[PDB]
Amino acid sequence: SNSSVAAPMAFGFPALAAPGAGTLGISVSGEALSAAIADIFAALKFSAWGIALYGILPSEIAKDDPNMMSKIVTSLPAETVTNVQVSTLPLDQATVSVTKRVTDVVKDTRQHIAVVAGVPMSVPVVNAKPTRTPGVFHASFPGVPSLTVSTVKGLPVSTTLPRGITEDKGRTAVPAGFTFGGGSHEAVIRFPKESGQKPVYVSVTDVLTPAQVKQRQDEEKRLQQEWNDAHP
Repeated sequence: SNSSVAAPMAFGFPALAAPGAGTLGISVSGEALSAAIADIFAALKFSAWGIALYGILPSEIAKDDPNMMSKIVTSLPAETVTNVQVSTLPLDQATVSVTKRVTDVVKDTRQHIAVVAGVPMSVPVVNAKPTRTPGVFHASFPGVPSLTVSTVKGLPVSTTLPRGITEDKGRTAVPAGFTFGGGSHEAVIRFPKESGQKPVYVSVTDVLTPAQVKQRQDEEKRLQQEWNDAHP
């Protein structure tokens, strides 16, 4: 009974979106990344480090999503995550190098959305295709079979966090660990040249249940111990 497309969030602020017949629908406006978010990102300066941005409380998310169908979606202007001119990459290239990613991390037996950087990394790059509805483009990328993006430039944007997602305080970077991104799927989405729309980076994260978080936390601990023990 929700609409087919979510209202637009300011870039860097997450929305909860659920699929309608397998398709997630999101929207983006045309305001720049807020200085606040840009500053947390600038603080991230041979292993990846990350700064937690939002905490996830699955039991709180369940109050508005009892069947746990919603994903956490965060979007950024693509220039925020890469300096590559993506429109000029070869037609057959599936990925693009990035300087940072917004993806999930598990620490202290809790899931968070963090910005991570520090080592060479890429994400899939795909083309959004035009549809029969003005301003709505359709994309498909690894882990997200169907996503529509509505380019609603001019509309106001929201920074209000939905129940179950909280703002993490602090800008201190911590090692990213071993399983970062385990619950996320990201891509840089390119729009038709005729549209005039600049590419957008989208990160879609699964809301992990307490059982899933514990499993990942246990995996993180084990991989860390193995790494520790395998040093000279």
